[PDB]
Amino acid sequence: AKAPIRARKRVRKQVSDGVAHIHASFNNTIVTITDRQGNALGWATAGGSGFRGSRKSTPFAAQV
RNA sequence: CUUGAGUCUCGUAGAGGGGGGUAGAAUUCCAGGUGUAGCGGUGAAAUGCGUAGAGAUCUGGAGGAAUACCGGUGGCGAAGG
Repeated sequence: AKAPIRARKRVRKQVSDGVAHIHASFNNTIVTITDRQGNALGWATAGGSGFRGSRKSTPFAAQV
């Protein structure tokens, strides 16, 4: 038996479609993609994307 | 005496008052789903909120307060309003 592949041969969902809900808040920005029924599938933030209080409120921090 | 003053007829606009009712919108709160480690507050944060499952997103339920637009040096009330 040889060594295994570098990248996965299979993937557990393929839901194709969703809605990005943004709460661009006065001190931060929070972005969440949810399926069309509003059950959330995955998310990320300004402040969690490597910015503290002083930077997390900017469109450049939100862009990331 | 009718001219001041008063009165009815009649035309008429009004967020004027008191009593009651109502629709939708929203901030909040509760439950639960989905999801997953972030959230928050300031000049900076700190205090504070999270993984005992937050934030964000969906749906059910709950409360109490107030009427966005219209809106104008506009209209109405003795003034307070």
